[PDB]
This record gives sequence, C-alpha cells and structure tokens, in this order.
Amino acid sequence: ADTIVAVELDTYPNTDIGDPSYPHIGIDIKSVRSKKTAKWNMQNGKVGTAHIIYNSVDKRLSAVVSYPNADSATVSYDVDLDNVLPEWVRVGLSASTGLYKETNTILSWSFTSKLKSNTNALHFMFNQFSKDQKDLILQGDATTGTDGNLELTRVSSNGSPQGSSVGRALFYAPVHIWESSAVVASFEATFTFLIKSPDSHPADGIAFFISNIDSSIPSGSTGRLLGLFPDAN
Amino acid sequence: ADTIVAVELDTYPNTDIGDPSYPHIGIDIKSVRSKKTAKWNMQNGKVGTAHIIYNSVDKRLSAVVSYPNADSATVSYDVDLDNVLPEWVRVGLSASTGLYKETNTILSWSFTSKLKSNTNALHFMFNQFSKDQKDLILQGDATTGTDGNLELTRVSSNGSPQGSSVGRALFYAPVHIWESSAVVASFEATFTFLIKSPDSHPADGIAFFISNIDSSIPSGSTGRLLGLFPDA
Amino acid sequence: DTIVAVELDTYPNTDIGDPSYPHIGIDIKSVRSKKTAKWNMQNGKVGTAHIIYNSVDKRLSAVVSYPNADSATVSYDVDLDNVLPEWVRVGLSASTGLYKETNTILSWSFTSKLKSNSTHETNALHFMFNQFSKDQKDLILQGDATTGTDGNLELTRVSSNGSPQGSSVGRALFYAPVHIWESSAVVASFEATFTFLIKSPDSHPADGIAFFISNIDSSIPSGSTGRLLGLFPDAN
Amino acid sequence: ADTIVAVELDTYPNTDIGDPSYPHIGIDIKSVRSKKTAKWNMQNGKVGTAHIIYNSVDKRLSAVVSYPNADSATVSYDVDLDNVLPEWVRVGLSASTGLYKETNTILSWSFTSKLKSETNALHFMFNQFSKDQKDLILQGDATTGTDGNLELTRVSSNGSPQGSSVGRALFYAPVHIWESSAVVASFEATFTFLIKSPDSHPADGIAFFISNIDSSIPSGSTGRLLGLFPDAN
Ligand SMILES: CO[C@H]1O[C@H](CO)[C@@H](O)[C@H](O)[C@@H]1O
Ligand SMILES: CO[C@H]1O[C@H](CO)[C@@H](O)[C@H](O)[C@@H]1O
Ligand SMILES: CO[C@H]1O[C@H](CO)[C@@H](O)[C@H](O)[C@@H]1O
Ligand SMILES: CO[C@H]1O[C@H](CO)[C@@H](O)[C@H](O)[C@@H]1O
Ligand SMILES: [Ca+2]
Ligand SMILES: [Ca+2]
Ligand SMILES: [Ca+2]
Ligand SMILES: [Ca+2]
Ligand SMILES: [Mn+2]
Ligand SMILES: [Mn+2]
Ligand SMILES: [Mn+2]
Ligand SMILES: [Mn+2]
Repeated sequence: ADTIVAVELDTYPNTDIGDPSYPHIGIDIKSVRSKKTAKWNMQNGKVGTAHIIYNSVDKRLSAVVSYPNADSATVSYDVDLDNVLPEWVRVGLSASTGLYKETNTILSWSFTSKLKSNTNALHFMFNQFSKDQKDLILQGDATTGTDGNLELTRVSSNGSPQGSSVGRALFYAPVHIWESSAVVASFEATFTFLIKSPDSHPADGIAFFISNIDSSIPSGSTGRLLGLFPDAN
Repeated sequence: ADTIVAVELDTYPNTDIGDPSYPHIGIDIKSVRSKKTAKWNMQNGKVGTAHIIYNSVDKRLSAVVSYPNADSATVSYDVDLDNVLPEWVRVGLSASTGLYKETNTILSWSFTSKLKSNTNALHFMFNQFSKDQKDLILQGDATTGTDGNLELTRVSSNGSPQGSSVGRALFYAPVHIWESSAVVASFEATFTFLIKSPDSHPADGIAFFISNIDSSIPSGSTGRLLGLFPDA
Repeated sequence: DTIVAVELDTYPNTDIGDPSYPHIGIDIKSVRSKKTAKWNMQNGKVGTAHIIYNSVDKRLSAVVSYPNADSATVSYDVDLDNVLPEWVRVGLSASTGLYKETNTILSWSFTSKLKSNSTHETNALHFMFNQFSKDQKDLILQGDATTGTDGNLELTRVSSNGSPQGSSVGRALFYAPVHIWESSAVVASFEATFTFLIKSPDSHPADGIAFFISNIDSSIPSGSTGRLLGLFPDAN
Repeated sequence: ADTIVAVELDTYPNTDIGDPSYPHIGIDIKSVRSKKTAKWNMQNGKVGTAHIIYNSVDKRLSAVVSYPNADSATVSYDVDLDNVLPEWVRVGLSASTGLYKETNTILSWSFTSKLKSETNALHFMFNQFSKDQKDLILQGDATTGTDGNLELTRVSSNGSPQGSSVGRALFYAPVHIWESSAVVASFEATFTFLIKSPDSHPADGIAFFISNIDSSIPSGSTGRLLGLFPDAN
C-alpha cells in the first residue's frame, strides 16, 4: 500500500487501537498505533499551531502543538527516515470524522526541505488558499476558497461539520526528502488549525504526513485512521 | 498556441527574424522578435549567470547576464504581465541548436515567487540535478544525470554538442504569478550556464520562460525559435 | 549626514511643499518629497508599508495598503550609489507637533542582498520582528521610542491612558550596519515591510511615520519634531 | 569571565587538558575540556565546511565537518542553552596558534536564528569579506582582505602563518538566542575554512562560538584555548 510517516493531532481516544485515554499528539511510522504520544490539552474553537522538524544528523522527528498562552505539548521519536520513506515523497495534511465530528480547518501551511550534497531547497508557504489552488492536490472531501482557508473535512454552508468524512491536501511538487550522497538534510513544517465542535466529543483529528508520490486516501480510512491507513495494525 | 514570456540568451544572430548583428540578451513577449535587446559579450567555455526579476509595483521585467570579472549586459522592458500571462503558470529553461551547435549546460537554477493578498510564496533552488529529478518536467532532448548538471540540448558521450536539438525543463509545481486581489507580487529567477562550442559559430541559445501550465515544445522549434515558439 | 526615506505623511504642511491631503512620499536628502501620491489614511486601522529597490532598475518604490482598500503607490528613479554611503543603518522614524497620533509599529522586516562581480556568491542580511520585547538589544531606540507595550514598538510618546502626545520625536534603527551598495556588485536589492496602527482622537492626526536609510552614526536632528518626522534639521 | 558555548575544530592534540590523541571536533560548554568529541580527518590545504545546529525542542547542539568526497565527522551533545547562555548573545568565529602554526582562513559564514512566541528571525550570509566589514567586530589579529576572506590568525606577506596568534570575528548585532515565552527557537551556523600548514604538526584550531554580548579575547588565550577561555579548567 502507501508508505506513511505522520504527526497525528488525535482529538478522539480510540483505546481499542492503542490511543491513550485523552486527546494526544503522536508520531505514526507505517501505522496509526503511534510510536510515541503525549497528552495534548486541545482547545475547542481556538486557533492552534503545529511545528514539525527533522534532520539527517540527529535523525529525530519532533513535533510541538501550542495554543497562544498555554503550555505546548511535545513529542519526539528517533527514526532514520532513509530506512522508512522513499527517496522522493509528497507532503500533505489529512483529517477525518466518524460517529463524532469536528471542523478540520487549516488557516496556513509552510514547509521547507534542504539537502546539501557530498544545497538544493524547496519552500512553500500558504496563508491564503484560493477557490482553485493549482499547487495543491485535494483528495476526499477537501476544499479551498471558503474564507481563504483549506477545509480538510466536509463542512455544510452554515459552518456545521459532517460525520464519516476523510480529506487531504498534498503539495503538487514531489520533494527530495533524503539522498545517499547527502551531508545534511533538514525539513520543517508549520500549520495553523481551528478545530470547532458542537459536541463534548470532538473527533477524530488532523495529521501532517509524508507519503510515496502517488499516495491516495485508503479505503474506509474515515474516523480513527485519519485518512492515512487502510487497517488499524 | 502556448503563451510564452521569456528572457532569451541568443548566441546566434538570425537578422532575418529581427535579431541584432551580434550575440544578444532579449525580452520576448508572445514572440521570438524581442521587445528589447542588448549586446551580450558571450564567452565560449566560461560559466555565466542570469538574473531575472519583476514586481507588480514597477511592472518591469529586467535581466542581467554576467561573467565573473567582465561587464554585465542588462535588458529591461515595461510590461503588465496581468495582461499577458495566465494567473497560473509554469517556469522553465529552454535551449536549442540548428546548423550550428553549442552545449546548453545549466549548473544551477533558483526561483522565488511572492504574492501578498488583500504572503504566499514558492522557492526552489537546484545546485545539483540527480539522474531522476522528479520535481522537473524534462521535454525534448533534456537530461539531468550528466555530472550533477541539467544538459538542455543533446551532447554525445565525448562531450561534443549535437545539431537540430530542442530541450526544456519546467518546475513540476504550477506557480501563482499574479492575482486580482493582490497588493504586491514579485518573482526572481537565477541560473548558471556553461556554453561551449568547437566552432567560431555557436548556436542557438538558452531562455528562462514562463508559460501556460500545459506548455510543450512547439513543432520544429529547433534553432532560432529556442524551443519556445511555433513561427516567427 | 544623509537621509533617504519613504514618508507616510498624515499632516499636510503646504508651506514646505506637502500636498493638500495626507500623502506617501519619497524624500532624498530633504522633507520636500521628490514624488508623492494621495494616501487614504484610515484612523485606527492597521496598514502595511512595502518598500523595494534594486541596482538594475535603480528605482525606489513604496506601496501602502489597508485591508480591502486600494493601495497608494509612489516610485522615484534614483541611483542610491550617488546618494547613500556604501555602509548605512535602517530605521523607522515618527513625530507629532500641534496635532498628535499613535505611531505604533506592530512588525518590521528588512532584506538586503549583494551579488558580487569578483566572486559568484551573495552577501545577505535579513531581520524580521513580529514581537518587540522590553529590552530589544538588536534595536537602537532614539527619542521617545519604546518597546514592550503589547509587544509593539511605540515610536512617539503615548501616556498611561493610551493617549498619544504632541511635540514627540522617536526612531528605531537596526543595530547592525547594512552594506547597501558595492562598486564590484552585479545586483543589489533591498526590501522593507512594516505594519503600523495610527490612531488619533482629533479630526487632525499628525505628523507621520517614515522608513529611512541613513549614515551609521545618525541621530535625531534638533527640533525635528512635527513636520520634519525626526529626519531633517531644517525644511529645505 | 565571558560565558562561552562553542564547537571547536581542534587540530592539535593537547592530551594534558583532555584532548584526544588525534585532531578532533568537539562541543565545549563553559570550558575547553569538550563535553563530547569525535575523530576528525583534517585535510591540510583542502577547503572544509562546518554545519552547526540546535533547537529548543530536542535541546541538542550538533555539528558536522566534511570535505568534498570524504566521510563527514559528527559530534552531538544534549544541553538546555536556557540554563547556560544569557537570553541575548553575540555569535563569532575564533582561531589561534602557539608553538605550532596553521592558516585559519574563513571563506564564508552563514547564521540563522528563529524564535516563535509571529516569529522573530535574524539571518546573515558572508561569501565575500571587504577591507572594512562594518557588520563584523574583529578582535585580536583578525583581518578582512581584498582576497575576500576573513583571516582569523596573523599571516605574513609570504602567505605564511604565524605562531602565538589569537583572533575573533563577532557579528555586530546581538542575537536573541532564547526566550521564556517561546514555543520554538532554532539556530544554524555554516562556515567554510581552509587550514594550510608547512609542518606535520598544524595548530591549534578554529571555533564557532556564542558568548555574552560584551565578550573580548581572554588573557593568554593563545594556543590550546583557541582564544575562547582564560584558564584550561
Ligand atoms: C465509536 O467509534 C466511531 O466513532 C469514532 C469517533 O469519530 C471514530 O473515530 C471511529 O472510527 C468510529 O467511527
Ligand atoms: C542557417 O540557420 C540555421 O541554423 C541556425 C544555427 O542554429 C539556426 O539558428 C536557424 O534556425 C537555422 O536552423
Ligand atoms: C501648525 O503646524 C504645527 O503642528 C503640525 C502638526 O504636527 C506640525 O507638523 C508642525 O511642525 C507644527 O508644530
Ligand atoms: C606546548 O604547546 C604549545 O604549543 C601548542 C601548539 O600550538 C599550543 O597549543 C599550546 O598552547 C602551547 O603554546
Ligand atoms: Ca484517535
Ligand atoms: Ca537567434
Ligand atoms: Ca507633513
Ligand atoms: Ca587542542
Ligand atoms: Mn492516535
Ligand atoms: Mn533574438
Ligand atoms: Mn511630506
Ligand atoms: Mn579539544
């Protein structure tokens, strides 16, 4: 299937498939059963920030999720992505709903990859998303243009979120994420999100992910699979 | 056909289609008959640099082509690209040969687009090109493994350039080059080239170009059309 | 010494060559702008200033926009090789006089690049400020200029009640000298961006904000409050 | 005295003050006795590259020193620089000679600091150094030339390096290296060097360092102290 490396912002505890008992941030390598998580004090209706980083020296994937004037949640996992991802990848944001629902609004998204050989660089930054955003591949229920925002999960005209939704946005350009004859390689992602819900239960979450170039939404990956994974193994 | 805005580095004077009597740099808007040129003191076998720039305020497309420790050649043309290019474009390098040949080697290529609305940004930079460069669309005789270099025109194993060759590389991502509800829009391209020839006559040149997304090499655009244009 | 500036002039001083309306202007070695443009200044709304110049076009351009309003633009063709010293400092100035306004800077970005003729490589400086701390050690504050109040740079005196004060001058310069041009340069570009909030109780707000490039050792000239925007000694 | 955090490129083994028996790269925190080293295959007369990085998430200072077409040497040390450096610092390159001599030529120097609270950022990049480089504070025998290079140690008119030399260049601007109300803070330094010597013994090395703003060359910091430290404690 697809090869997926992802940082999950999991809003629904699915303790059946190895989630903790609370909303968490987690690093998923080839599986939705995170290789490390951390308690996340998710704030319904407030605009949060995700910072993802990795470099070829430390070989450690790290993430930080803050709200302004609250303590950040952090998670790190040591992983050689040379042994996990293909040389050439695409980068994306995924989200999902199931029985429970939430808005999965992305307000901004930045990414930077650098690769000094034995530098090549890509950088994109989105603070506005247009009705036809030709440098984005939208999959599933994903839309651009409403208030200049990327809405990853289905939302009605009245701004009310929908259940059993999966949706992704991938940067159109392939990315050279690692090279054999490389001395240093870094990448860095940043996105802002707004997750609103009517219910005491919001579900199911947003992820930043790196996949094989041709990656598509796996079948029935709505809900607890965050549109990333086919099964819950 | 394709909509083409380009900065030509023309090494062969084709005075029949409006070239000056000397190697020149020129700004082509929807035509190979440049809207302004400037004398270019092209150096066979030396590594040169091209800088292209434009912004929504000045609305002026400018180019500089230098060799280290030589006087630069410059050309500018005032053009509102809102009235010329589509909102969404691709960026690329083209080159060509005809009766006469040159190596059209690209050693580096950088591009930056910015767009502050009523900022979004793209940046790529290439100093090495790999055997399979998946963020480049190579058209025509264009190759990337070489020696870390983009070779836009056919070159044999002994490093000798070939005649009647056309070849392009476009950045895979579409680029948002202008917007109606924009306050400022900038772009900037930079490439290094090495143009070598055995002959006194090298031909026919390299261009940086911005086109419609689906742009392909027009038919028999070898030689004086630099792989950009169908006719003159 | 030498001032090159983009003025955001909120008070028409028609005696020293201002138009009859609030304007944006390019001042070279004088407060009598070399070109202006009508500016529809919005009291209490957050605007944006974009300044740009390059060694090829040799044209200094500015855009001042308010969200969902027309941009005002001004350009002037000038070779800054013949005007500024090789090495400069960059800054924001503001002032008040009879009429007053808040001269609040909420963000300030600057980028200089300088690709050389000898070598292939570029020299570059970049700073970006979105927050300003109580002690901002990479800023030289002159006059009534302060940092820390809501993480903003307040260029003119503002009392405890948040009410702006008259007869105030104040500047902030980036601590590092900037190499703005070189003889053996092929291209040289610079770009400044700042957000401002200009609020006033009066129908008359005064007197304005400028981005400026000066000699390194530049200080607030004597009685440059009011119409001289803390940039110029006399109104010549 | 001065507070010094540095990445040493040590070319002379001073085993009496805790150097390994070979040329090494090391991470020095408030002392010339490195907190971690690594064997460095120093190449006399070839142009090398130093890459330093650190971030507030991992809190790990990492360095890589390569030559073209040779294996890089790497060193990392986990350190919270919040507990070590002052909030505001200056950045610099130091070098030295003693009994033995080497050219300590810097051909390029780049630095980038970021600080998300919007983000504050500084970036400078030098590929050419002018006769009067007004954004650099040169201390000791440090010069900038019409060869376009920063020469940290005394070099005669014969292109021949001199003994008992100390010399530093600090970026003129203070740098905000950390903040209490920060979510992420990163920095990254890169410099190219050429270290040439007539002898089999070259000495004594180059460092990238972060210090207190008002930092000056300590007394008798020639030779094995690399112009960084007063004593060898
Ligand atoms: C009871 O679990 C269901 O609802 C949750 C909440 O959305 C989903 O995560 C999950 O996939 C199921 O559809
Ligand atoms: C005789 O002219 C031919 O050869 C030159 C040299 O390339 C081309 O420019 C031109 O288009 C023709 O093909
Ligand atoms: C009547 O003019 C006075 O007030 C205006 C308003 O600021 C100033 O510009 C000027 O210097 C004078 O002090
Ligand atoms: C005996 O060692 C001396 O020479 C070496 C070589 O430079 C220096 O490192 C050291 O400080 C002393 O001056
Ligand atoms: Ca879950
Ligand atoms: Ca021609
Ligand atoms: Ca005035
Ligand atoms: Ca030593
Ligand atoms: Mn989970
Ligand atoms: Mn021509
Ligand atoms: Mn005026
Ligand atoms: Mn040592």
